Amino acid sequence: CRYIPSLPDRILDAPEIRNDYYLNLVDWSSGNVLAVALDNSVYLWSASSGDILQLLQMEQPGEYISSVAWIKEGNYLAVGTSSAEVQLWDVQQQKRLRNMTSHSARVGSLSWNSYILSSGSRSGHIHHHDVRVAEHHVATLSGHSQEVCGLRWAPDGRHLASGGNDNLVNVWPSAPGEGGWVPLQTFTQHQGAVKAVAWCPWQSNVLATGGGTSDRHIRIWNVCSGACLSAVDAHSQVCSILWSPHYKELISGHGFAQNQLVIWKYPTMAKVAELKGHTSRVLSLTMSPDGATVASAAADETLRLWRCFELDP
Repeated sequence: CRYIPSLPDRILDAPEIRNDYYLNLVDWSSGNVLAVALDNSVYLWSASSGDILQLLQMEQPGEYISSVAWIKEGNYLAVGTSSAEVQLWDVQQQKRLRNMTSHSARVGSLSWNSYILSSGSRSGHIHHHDVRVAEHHVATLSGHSQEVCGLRWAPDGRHLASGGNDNLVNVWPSAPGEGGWVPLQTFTQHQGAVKAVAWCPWQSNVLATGGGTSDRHIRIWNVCSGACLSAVDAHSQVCSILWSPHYKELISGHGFAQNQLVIWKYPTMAKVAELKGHTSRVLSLTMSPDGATVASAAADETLRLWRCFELDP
């Protein structure tokens, strides 16, 4: 009965998207708005109306946007920059509320946990920002020696996962514990950059990660035991992973040679579908609020919107 279209339903132009693997340039809000960073500008596109807002453009020569992330309610957008800023924007008013500095290099990854915004940098450091207070920088988590390219709070707020260009995955506690701010787990088995980081929505302690060109694997972990539950050879760079509770599946994005997305059944990890259409490496995936559509951003200067998880009547 399942019908998964083999082509995207819609394609959005992404002219001048920066083909830098480590950046996290797209996010789909709970209000059904895609934020897309294109060189030195952020554009918002409503999936309901097709309306567009050029939210902002950087003001200095050479500056570019290095990450975007919507707050839970979809009314504020965090924007990390090449100038090591973490900006907070009110999107309806189109106004910059904060321009937070603390990092020493570009901010390529972001993840929210309520009013805490966590930022990852090319420096290897992760900062927690309490966006409500004057001195926003409230913690530093230092577990990477290369760029933090994946950063993701668990849905239940109990862990934060990070992936780096040092081929490490760290699982961090949600607050200092008996060991201060040291990782609860550090997984070294990926042999390439770990940009893909995503938590299972129906298993609190289960994490998926994916490695780059020199690794090509998806790994599933229990972050409490530290066990690798499954290691799957995807035969291609793994830039991004999402989970879907509609049929209990995972979807991953990839690069050379097929530049495809793969849908996997969970927990068996059997391949369900391959979504071909991008003509250069996929960079990032993000999920619609209703869970039916995945947007993939790629180096071919498109976002492809795949209606691949619909619950058809």
